[PDB]
Amino acid sequence: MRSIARRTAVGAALLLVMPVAVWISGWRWQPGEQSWLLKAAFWVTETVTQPWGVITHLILFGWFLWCLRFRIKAAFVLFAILAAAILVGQGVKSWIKDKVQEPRPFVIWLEKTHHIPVDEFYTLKRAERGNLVKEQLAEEKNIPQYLRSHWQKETGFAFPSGHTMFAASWALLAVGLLWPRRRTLTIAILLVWATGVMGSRLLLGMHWPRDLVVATLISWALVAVATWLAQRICGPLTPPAEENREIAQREQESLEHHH
Ligand SMILES: CCCCCCCCCCCCCC(=O)OC[C@H](COP(=O)(O)OCCN)OC(=O)CCCCCCCCCCCCC
Repeated sequence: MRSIARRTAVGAALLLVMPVAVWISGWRWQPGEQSWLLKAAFWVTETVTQPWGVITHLILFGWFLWCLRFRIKAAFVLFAILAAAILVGQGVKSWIKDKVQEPRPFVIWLEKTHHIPVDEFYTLKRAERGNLVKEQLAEEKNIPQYLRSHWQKETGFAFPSGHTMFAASWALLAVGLLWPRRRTLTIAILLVWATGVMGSRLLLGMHWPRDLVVATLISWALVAVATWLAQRICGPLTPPAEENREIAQREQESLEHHH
């Protein structure tokens, strides 16, 4: 298959490692973590959560346009196609709001502590059920207000990781499009970041590693499709000859600099 999508596949693999591992190790979320880690995880999570998350995406978008400038037309198309998918994804989202029942990790601990049997809990109206989680939270004094709210906002229904799809996609677009452009500092950061985000989902008890693997995989799918359209529509995203001699120039300019 194509060279651009070989690299996205390697990314998809790399991002699968952490969550597949943790899945295999059979680790489950318990409460009472060191609260610096909860907060640091919260911020990492927050770098994608919609209040502050718009900054990240704009800066990346911008930066990506900057890096992809020799194919700037191709890039705008590509980002349009993803802006579309986001809005499709928001159409898709609304349909799921009543379908999901699988609980988030923190819900399990929460029903243990309130001595509600697994049996009764799931023999409830989906709505009455998810409300009782919402009401049970605001009576718990155990957890700090910033997490309680997030748990309330998230609702302890294991909706697919929006946080991971976004973060992972960015990092897949990096290895995908920028690897030949020597954007080694970029790529690296986004991989670390994406995984930090995945890991932060686990630390808050928002998701199970299956979810992150699905989320990662959706991204691999989506990115590979979006890039293909942009390729078929607007021609290659791979650097042209003008781009290479500029790159190959900067290599030899750095070695010859010492002289
Ligand atoms: C030609 C059209 C192709 C058709 C493809 C249709 C795409 C459908 C794939 C999504 C289906 C997954 C189900 C789902 O629940 O998605 C909704 C997801 C949830 O978002 P939450 O509000 O829960 O999360 C808040 C924190 N972001 O919110 C989402 O964001 C889902 C979409 C994720 C895509 C983003 C990846 C690209 C990001 C790169 C930056 C964008 C730059 C503008």
